[PDB]
Amino acid sequence: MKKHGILNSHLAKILADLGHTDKIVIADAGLPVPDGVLKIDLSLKPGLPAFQDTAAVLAEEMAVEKVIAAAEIKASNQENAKFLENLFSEQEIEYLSHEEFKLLTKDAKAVIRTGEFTPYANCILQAGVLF
Amino acid sequence: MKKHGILNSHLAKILADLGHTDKIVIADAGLPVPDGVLKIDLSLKPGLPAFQDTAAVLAEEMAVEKVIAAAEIKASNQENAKFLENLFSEQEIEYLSHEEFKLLTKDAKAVIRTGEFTPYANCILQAGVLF
Amino acid sequence: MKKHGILNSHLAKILADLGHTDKIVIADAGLPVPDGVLKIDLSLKPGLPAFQDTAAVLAEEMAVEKVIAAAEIKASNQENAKFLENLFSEQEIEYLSHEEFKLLTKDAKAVIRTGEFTPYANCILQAGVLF
Amino acid sequence: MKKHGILNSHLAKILADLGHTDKIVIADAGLPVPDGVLKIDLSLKPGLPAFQDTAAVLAEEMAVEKVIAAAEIKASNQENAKFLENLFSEQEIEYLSHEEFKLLTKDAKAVIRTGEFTPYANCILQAGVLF
Amino acid sequence: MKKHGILNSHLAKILADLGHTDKIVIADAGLPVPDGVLKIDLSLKPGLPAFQDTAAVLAEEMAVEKVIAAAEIKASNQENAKFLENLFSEQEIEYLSHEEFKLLTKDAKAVIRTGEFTPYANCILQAGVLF
Amino acid sequence: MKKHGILNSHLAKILADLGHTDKIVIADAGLPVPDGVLKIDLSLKPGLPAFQDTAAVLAEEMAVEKVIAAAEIKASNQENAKFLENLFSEQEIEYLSHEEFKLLTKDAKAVIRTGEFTPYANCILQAGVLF
Amino acid sequence: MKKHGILNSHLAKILADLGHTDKIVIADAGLPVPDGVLKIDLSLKPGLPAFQDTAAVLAEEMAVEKVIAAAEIKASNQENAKFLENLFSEQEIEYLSHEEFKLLTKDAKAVIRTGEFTPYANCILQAGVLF
Amino acid sequence: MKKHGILNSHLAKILADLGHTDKIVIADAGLPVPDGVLKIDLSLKPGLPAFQDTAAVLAEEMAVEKVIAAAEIKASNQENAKFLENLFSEQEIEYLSHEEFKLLTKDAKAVIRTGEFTPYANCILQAGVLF
Amino acid sequence: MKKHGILNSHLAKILADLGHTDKIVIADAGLPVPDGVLKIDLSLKPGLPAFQDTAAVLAEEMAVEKVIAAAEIKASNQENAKFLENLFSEQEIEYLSHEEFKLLTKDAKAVIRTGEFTPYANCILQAGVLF
Amino acid sequence: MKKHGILNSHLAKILADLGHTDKIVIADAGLPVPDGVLKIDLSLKPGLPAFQDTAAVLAEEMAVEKVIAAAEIKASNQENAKFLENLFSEQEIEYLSHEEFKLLTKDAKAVIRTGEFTPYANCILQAGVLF
Ligand SMILES: [Cl-]
Ligand SMILES: [Cl-]
Ligand SMILES: [Cl-]
Ligand SMILES: [Cl-]
Repeated sequence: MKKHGILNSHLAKILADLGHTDKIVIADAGLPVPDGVLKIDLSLKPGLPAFQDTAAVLAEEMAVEKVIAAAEIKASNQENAKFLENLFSEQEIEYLSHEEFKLLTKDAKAVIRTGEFTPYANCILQAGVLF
Repeated sequence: MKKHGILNSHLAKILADLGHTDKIVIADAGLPVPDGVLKIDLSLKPGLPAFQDTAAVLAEEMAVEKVIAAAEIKASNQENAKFLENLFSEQEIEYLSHEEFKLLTKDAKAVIRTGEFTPYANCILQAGVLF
Repeated sequence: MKKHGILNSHLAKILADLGHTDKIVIADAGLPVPDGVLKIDLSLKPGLPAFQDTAAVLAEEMAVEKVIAAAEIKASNQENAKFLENLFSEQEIEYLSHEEFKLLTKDAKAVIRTGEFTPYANCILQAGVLF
Repeated sequence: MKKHGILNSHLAKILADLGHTDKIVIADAGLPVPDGVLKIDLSLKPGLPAFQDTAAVLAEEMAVEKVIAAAEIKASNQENAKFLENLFSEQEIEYLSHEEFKLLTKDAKAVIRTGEFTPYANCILQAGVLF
Repeated sequence: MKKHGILNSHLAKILADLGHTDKIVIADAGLPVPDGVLKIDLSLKPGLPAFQDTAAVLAEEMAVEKVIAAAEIKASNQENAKFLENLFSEQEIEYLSHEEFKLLTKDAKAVIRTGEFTPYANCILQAGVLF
Repeated sequence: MKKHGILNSHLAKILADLGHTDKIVIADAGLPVPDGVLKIDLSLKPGLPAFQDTAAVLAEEMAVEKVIAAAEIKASNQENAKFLENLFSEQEIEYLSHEEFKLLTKDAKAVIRTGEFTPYANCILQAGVLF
Repeated sequence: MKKHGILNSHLAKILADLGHTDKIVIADAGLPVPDGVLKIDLSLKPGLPAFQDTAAVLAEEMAVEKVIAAAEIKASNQENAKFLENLFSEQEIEYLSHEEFKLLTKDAKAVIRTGEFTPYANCILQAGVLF
Repeated sequence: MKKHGILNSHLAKILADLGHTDKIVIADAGLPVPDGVLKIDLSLKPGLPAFQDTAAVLAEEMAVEKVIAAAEIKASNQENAKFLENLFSEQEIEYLSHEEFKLLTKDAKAVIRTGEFTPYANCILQAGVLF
Repeated sequence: MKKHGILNSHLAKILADLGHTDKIVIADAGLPVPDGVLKIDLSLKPGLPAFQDTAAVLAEEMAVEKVIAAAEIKASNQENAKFLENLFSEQEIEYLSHEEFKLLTKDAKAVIRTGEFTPYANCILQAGVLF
Repeated sequence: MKKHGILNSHLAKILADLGHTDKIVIADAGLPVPDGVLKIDLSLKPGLPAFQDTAAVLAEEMAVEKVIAAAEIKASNQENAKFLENLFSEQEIEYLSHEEFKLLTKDAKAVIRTGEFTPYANCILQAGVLF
């Protein structure tokens, strides 16, 4: 067995290829996945896994230099919006319209679908560099 | 969005094709997956999701006429062994040696990998019929 | 066997991947399917299955936020036009020219071909969200 | 549009390649499909389409020299058993154990899944020759 | 064996998918086939099968609402030009320059190659509808 | 255009790879094609192309060192049986049971389907060598 | 074995599909092949096979309507330039800049690589017709 | 970028899928790779990377339960043989004939090729479990 | 075994297809790889193999006519920048901004990832010709 | 361009993957190629390239430890048989019956077809090692 790194085999393969500026998306149960973008669905039932838990695991296994979310999150989902600010304190958090957000996901290397059933619980993590 | 059935998109596709006697495997984080068998990895981190959580969701979305597990589960993993007995109290449960169990996984339509970090936490659910 | 959801295995896989705003098409026996769009043919013979029967099953298994149809349906197929208006009384129904309608089908995730032998008996169902 | 022959596009492609002695299967909603055999699912909901309707259409579009069915059908589904005997009065009808029947399906060119929710409502149609 | 419809297995598969306005091309032995367009070659030797033989079989198995040919056919291949006029006397026949004709073949579902060794012996059959 | 050789593009590709002892099959409209064996269908309608015409074209484009046919051809189809004896005078003509014949076709590089509607009009041409 | 036509199996397949105006390229050992264009490498060692030997064989097996080469060939490779002029006496020979020549290779059906180790020994053969 | 685990993207993907008892091979530059087994070539030039450097990295990123090498390594490559014995002090080390060793490589998930230019510098690492 | 040329099997395949002006990229551990471009990862651990070691092997096995690197390498990675100048003293070295450099990698035949952990340690080698 | 090694890009890729004992076949224009074995056709016309020229290039670019040929070559093709003996005087040359020889080609990594038009002009080169 693999001693270190993220436990999920699908995610490990994606993290392995990340280069500077590559993007991955963490999504709620409703976000549409653009054609041609790999979809890794971890959901089991509503609320499992949760957006926060998934985002937390990724934060410690991936070097993030920038986080992108939809402005709508601050109003429609304040609890998860704070979680992000708190989790990625040192990182730059950029907000956009949910529409612009969806356009950006077309460039993602993958969309990770969680079991999150709350509005606008989605974010794009932009890979940083280790040196 | 799909209104009914299992939430996971990969899993729904597998359940959709199940016919009478088809088998799927729920596995712990260490079970090897035979070549040619589709692997759906739901693991996030050790213990998440758990064998019990996964097995419960599947029992709720699939008609199971028989369950198969390794005999070593009773002696080395009593908690989960009893969980299976209780969950599938109405189905026929059969115990084979772990070696025979693995040979049987070769005929499975898929192996669902959980984040379970306890010994012999694996089972084969054999589909029943709705009429 | 799968306990809940749509019975058709091909359709179940399509519904499983639906995200907010994704579109699917229910079509009569004559509608052309754009290159690159998945085609699921349920027809058996003229009139089986009917547009009405197919649309009814989908409405029950999928969350629809909007329905799109060709204005021409109100002129050459009033029967199905009324059925559509009745079935989706709660949803927003928009009529476009048949030409525009066909253009929009290029973005559908799939076209479901029925055995319906009446003119303009086609519609686009746009997926809603469960939360 | 195609003027003659079976309306279903998937089925037309299968019938087109049929040579003397090739086999196709008409099945109820529960029959398992062997790995490697093409599966065409026409089901819409329980009972639609019915075994009888599907078998009738195929008999009209394909030259059948022999029909194979499981002996169990005469016991648990007399209605469909009679229909079969009547529909193919001119053809040779052989009954085998359901176990043997399933084995023979491994050599079929395709399995056509209907919405039939009654036991052992399955049959193998062996193609004849037109000259 | 298939009882009704066109005898050629490759062709039956193509006709099976035709929807209103879809196009197929019948070509002489020299027409170039655009990249991405399926080529079905029925030629055996020069003149076998002939353009006329092929076009007649297709007219009998497909509903054609419009025919398209190169204007150069009238001047350089009168026999076949008149044949088309007579065969499709009830359909709308449109003449474009051979250069425009070739550009149009890019949107065809397939090109059927005949053994015809006479100039501009090509045409596009545009599928009509059965209701 | 290709100046020399067989006109059919599909057949030319097959002949190009022939080595000493490779086999190709010429078949009537009813012969079943084994799984995994390439099928090139030249049929247009019943009787076109004919078995004799196809066999004749192949004879002049391919070096044949042996012909294999089903014994049944001599009784059930004497006219085509004579054609073969006459066409491949210098070649060795071996006869087998139609059943053994069908088994042998599994090794063929391709099956060429003609529009021949007469019994046992099938043969296997075994490639010879040019030096 | 195949009796007539080019001996090389790869090339035979390419020639077989040629339609009027299709292009193939004969290249020296250094010409870059555009992505998407099939490459058939015949080189064994420097000078084997020569551009002249390869061009001569293709001229005998393919109907050439027009030849295209880079102007630079007249300056740095007069020997092969004269050869080309003489081999294709009856055909039109167009000279373009090497840069434009390379752009046109992107439309070629194939690039045939030779062992030629002399500058600008490349040419495009545009297929003609046999009627 | 990925924070933890092996740095090589290809290897990370291989380790990610490892289950208990799965095997990977570390090989010298001459070991043949069985058909069907994925090959990951890390060699740059003779001696880079060394068998020792590669084996050391894998030992730190993978849970090794058992090591298998060819007996011949003790005779012709004592240096690397001692290395292996010391690196895997706690693991079981089985020596088989080189011929048997090669047969076992057919079951490996991958063969990692190094730049090692010394005889029998090959070994099979059998995955253990983390619980 | 292959007697001459680069030792790495993956790289040998890429060098084998190089034509005049084709490009390959040598990258540090963080450079992102554009979609569609082949990635050959030779890294083992940080600093192994080094940028200099990789570039040196390539310069000896590939005819280079031009080198391209980011301007930023001169100030942020002086050591490697000097190496680059010395190694390719004969060839033309062009410096672009890193952003412009990355756009150019879109056209590369491959990206060779090294274990280099220093910024802007990337370069494009543009193939020359041997005559 | 690649500076060293065999010039042919197809062959370079095959030599790159050779491991100890791997085999490649050099064949005359008539040797049949087993299904599943890669065929690289270098022939241009009868006698070009010749068996001797091809074998000579390979012997210089590949480390050979053993040569295998049909016994029949000694009596039916004396010239090439002598060449074989002289070229591989150091290596072991084993002679089997042609039928046995052909069975061995099943395991070859590739068959290189030459333009040789003389009987039994085939041989298997079994790869050796460089250390
Ligand atoms: Cl479902
Ligand atoms: Cl049909
Ligand atoms: Cl040919
Ligand atoms: Cl990892």
